[PDB]
Amino acid sequence: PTTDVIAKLDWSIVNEKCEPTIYHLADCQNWLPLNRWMGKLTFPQGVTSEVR
Amino acid sequence: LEADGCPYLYAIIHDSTTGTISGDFNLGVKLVGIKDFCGIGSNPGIDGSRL
Amino acid sequence: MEQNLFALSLDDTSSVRGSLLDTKFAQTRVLLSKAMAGGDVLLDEYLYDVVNGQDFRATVAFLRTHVITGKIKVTATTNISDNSGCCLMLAINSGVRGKYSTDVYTICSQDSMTWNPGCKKNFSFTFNPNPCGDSWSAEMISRSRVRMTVICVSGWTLSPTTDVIAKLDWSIVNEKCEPTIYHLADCQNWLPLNRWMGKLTFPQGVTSEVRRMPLSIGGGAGATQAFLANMPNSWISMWRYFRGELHFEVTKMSSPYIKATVTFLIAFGNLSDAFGFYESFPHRIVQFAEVEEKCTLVFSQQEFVTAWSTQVNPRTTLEADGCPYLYAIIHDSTTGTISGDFNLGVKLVGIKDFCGIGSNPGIDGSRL
Amino acid sequence: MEQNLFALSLDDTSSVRGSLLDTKFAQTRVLLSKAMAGGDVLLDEYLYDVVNGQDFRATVAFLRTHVITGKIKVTATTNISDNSGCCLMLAINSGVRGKYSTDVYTICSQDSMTWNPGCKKNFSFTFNPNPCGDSWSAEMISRSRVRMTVICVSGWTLSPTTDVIAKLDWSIVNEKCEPTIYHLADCQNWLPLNRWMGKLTFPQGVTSEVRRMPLSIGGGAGATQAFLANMPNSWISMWRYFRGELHFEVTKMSSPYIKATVTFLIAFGNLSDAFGFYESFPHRIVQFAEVEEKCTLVFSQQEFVTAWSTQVNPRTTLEADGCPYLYAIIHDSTTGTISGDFNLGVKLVGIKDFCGIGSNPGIDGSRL
Repeated sequence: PTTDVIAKLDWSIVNEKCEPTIYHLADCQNWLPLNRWMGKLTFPQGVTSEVR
Repeated sequence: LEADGCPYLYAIIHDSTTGTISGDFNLGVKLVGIKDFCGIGSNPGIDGSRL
Repeated sequence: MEQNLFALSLDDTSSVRGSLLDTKFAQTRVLLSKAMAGGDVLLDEYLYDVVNGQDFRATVAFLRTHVITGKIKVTATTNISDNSGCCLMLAINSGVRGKYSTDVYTICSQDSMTWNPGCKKNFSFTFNPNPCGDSWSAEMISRSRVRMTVICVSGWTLSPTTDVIAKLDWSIVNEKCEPTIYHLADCQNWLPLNRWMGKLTFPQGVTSEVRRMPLSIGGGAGATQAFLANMPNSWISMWRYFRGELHFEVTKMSSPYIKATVTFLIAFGNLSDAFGFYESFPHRIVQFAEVEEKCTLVFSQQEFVTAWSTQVNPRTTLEADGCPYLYAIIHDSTTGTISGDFNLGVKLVGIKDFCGIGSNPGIDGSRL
Repeated sequence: MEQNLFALSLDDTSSVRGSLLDTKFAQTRVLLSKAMAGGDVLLDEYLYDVVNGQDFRATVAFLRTHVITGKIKVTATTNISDNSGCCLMLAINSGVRGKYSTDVYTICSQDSMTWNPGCKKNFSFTFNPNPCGDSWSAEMISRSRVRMTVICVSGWTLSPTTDVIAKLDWSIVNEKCEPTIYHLADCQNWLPLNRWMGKLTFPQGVTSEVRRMPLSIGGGAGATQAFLANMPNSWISMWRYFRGELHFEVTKMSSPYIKATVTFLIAFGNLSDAFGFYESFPHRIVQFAEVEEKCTLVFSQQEFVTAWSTQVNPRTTLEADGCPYLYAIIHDSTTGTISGDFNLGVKLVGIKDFCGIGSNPGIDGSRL
């Protein structure tokens, strides 16, 4: 951009139930959340076979 | 990569990266979660990261 | 254990069928130069040479299946920033003869997609490579010399940073191959044409820009001391006079940034430029959004009193020419933040409720 | 026209399926020498290297389909005049270790077809290359090193004029892949083995030919100062004593021209050759027709009083060996117009109503 920018965050309290996310050692689980960053993929501008 | 029998997730450019302005086509992949997860065995561990 | 080998299902003459993955048979890589011009062959090869050096799921099924009742879908996944745009046209023609013309006019007839990468992310279209039957094969199109041609009808309005690629994905869908056969009935319900009425350039500025395209379409389009010919345009010139509901398909070829509003109307040649009352005539306004690229003008039977001639003598001036024209007039002005002309492509798709009168001896020439 | 490309059917994870034409994925060309011997590797390659340099309908589908729920059918279209005959055995094993044995004994376990070209025009058989699951893939079997082996267990009884070829046609049928898993339950309903009881040569002539094969099967088969091992034969030797209905599968390996009638019976080692009253025992006669090549002896629970030991000490003589044998006795005489022995291959397919007693410490050796 031409100048510096600002991001305004607005912290509130909504009225949803706080549900816990607890990991445990059961071998079969229905949903194991991870939020694992598989990676940032850069592809340069051009014509070549880009594979990641 | 020649002798590694676990699966990868490929991300392949189907055509070409384009634009009127210069800059790379960045793209962020994030494994959110595993559904119907099934974990087998008991890892002694390895010590390192990439494959 | 043993079995009788004669009675196995090895003489399976099924067509190719399944999902779009299992019917894909080739991918093709077209290179669009950073600085490409209009009337510029990007790709031009035989449709069977597409499949050379390929290893997709239906590649071997495609080559070896004796009959295929399905159409060929081709999809083109090319894109560019809204800032820019161009107009590509992929097009399939049943054959060739030496040293051929690759002007958009010549090609478009028969089976073609036209799209602007600037607006449309991808573009797909189905077609039948045997135009007079329900079926075809790989061996038919190799020996028949069916010819696929990609052409750039309008250059990049703003050039990209680097070269570009268009990936074509040739598949076989499961629609019935219906034939398109022209015949000499005087009254026909739908006479398709895909006649390139012409590319309309309007420069950026303030002036009264008016463009006439004559509806005496027959007898081809011009060249040097020469003229070009489609089949369907040569076919309509079989008759002397004709009429019908005309279905044009006007397309944007510039980028979304070059903006302009265009009135279309039927009217006669005598009307000058700097005649300021074009909206007295019945007309149709055409503004394009950023995303929209394609718009269909229809002109009913109430726009034409009588039939008009398919060909006219080349030396008739606009002053004494009693066939109708299709005017395309800039309603305001051609504008944009970036330099580049407002290109616009008109294509007579077909004539509905076609009525062909008489029997043309012929004229020999093109424009009026 | 445009379409949303994310929502197309390009993530089709279907198995390979269709007719036998559209599921064929490779053909293999085995050369059988004019003068080939018994115990002679004809082909021996990895099952994935079969598909290298191939271009059939399902070749690309086979390689790229992540999961395949169907079995692999292989059919072998080899033939020869009734005059001659041999015995080929194609066989699939889940892996290898350096400098391996290719004796028929070692191989047959797991998944195999055995046929005599002289009698059977062609021979087909299905199998699952992942023996402990419902599914597999091309990538599984390439990296797992699944190994296909064709072996000639008995040479040509009369040599052909020229060299021969066996064409194998590898397909994917649509049967469910059922797993074959061995486990340590003492009572089991069906314990498959595919244990090569041995090749029985009987020379042409008049003499009392008797061949004993011991049913103390465990602890492998012999070599030099060494012994060979299948898995299933090593598995049954986990137990000390065992019993059950034994299901043998006796096969002709010579030509139809060498004719002989064979009595099979259970009995103990003490019985000498030139003891002329073998048909006092309960027995089963086996004459083969020209076309028949395969016959299944079953020996019920009434043939055995108690269980018997899986292994016996190697130095026990026939005089003091209280486990049962399977005798194979020539009922008349081995005959034919052409010279050549009457070969005959016995293969313990499996034990029904298997009952395994105790816990074998082990013995170390093979034959009894």
